[PDB]
Amino acid sequence: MNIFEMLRIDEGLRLKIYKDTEGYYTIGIGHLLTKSPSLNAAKSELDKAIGRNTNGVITKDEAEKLFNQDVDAAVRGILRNAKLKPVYDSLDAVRRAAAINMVFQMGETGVAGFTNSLRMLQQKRWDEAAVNLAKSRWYNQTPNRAKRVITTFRTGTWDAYKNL
Ligand SMILES: Fc1c(F)c(F)c(Cl)c(F)c1F
Ligand SMILES: [Cl-]
Repeated sequence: MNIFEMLRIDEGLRLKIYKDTEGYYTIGIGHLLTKSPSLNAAKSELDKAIGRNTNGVITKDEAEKLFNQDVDAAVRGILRNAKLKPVYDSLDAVRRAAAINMVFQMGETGVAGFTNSLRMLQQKRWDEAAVNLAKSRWYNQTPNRAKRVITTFRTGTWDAYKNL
């Protein structure tokens, strides 16, 4: 198990434009195209991302290319964020993956409210951190995924993703 396999489980793989859990146009392995309700806007974003006129369909190779870029962007984003970098640096590699997973899903702006969870994680108060993390819109809207990510933070193991 690793961050790539983990997000592959959580996000799936779809080669045609679809709507994510929030209703937003997305493609591949959870690559958000746009929050715009315009399908044409989404297709434009796709073409720009891929570098060719796609009309809404990509290959597996193309999906994986965007995925690699997105994972990279999430990591580099954490490292440039003053609120996130210290907590990330303090973690082991398994829990770092859990961190990347959250940023991938909600972005740094979607994660600004997790201040208290972040403190608890830096303190390595794993059970308390896990309880605090579940007190969120995130957990309520995507409970099964949140539960997997939270279990990863709680245990520092891949147990929530084995069998998957
Ligand atoms: F390192 C971390 C992050 F970068 C992060 F965004 C969140 Cl929500 C975390 F919970 C965390 F531990
Ligand atoms: Cl389409």
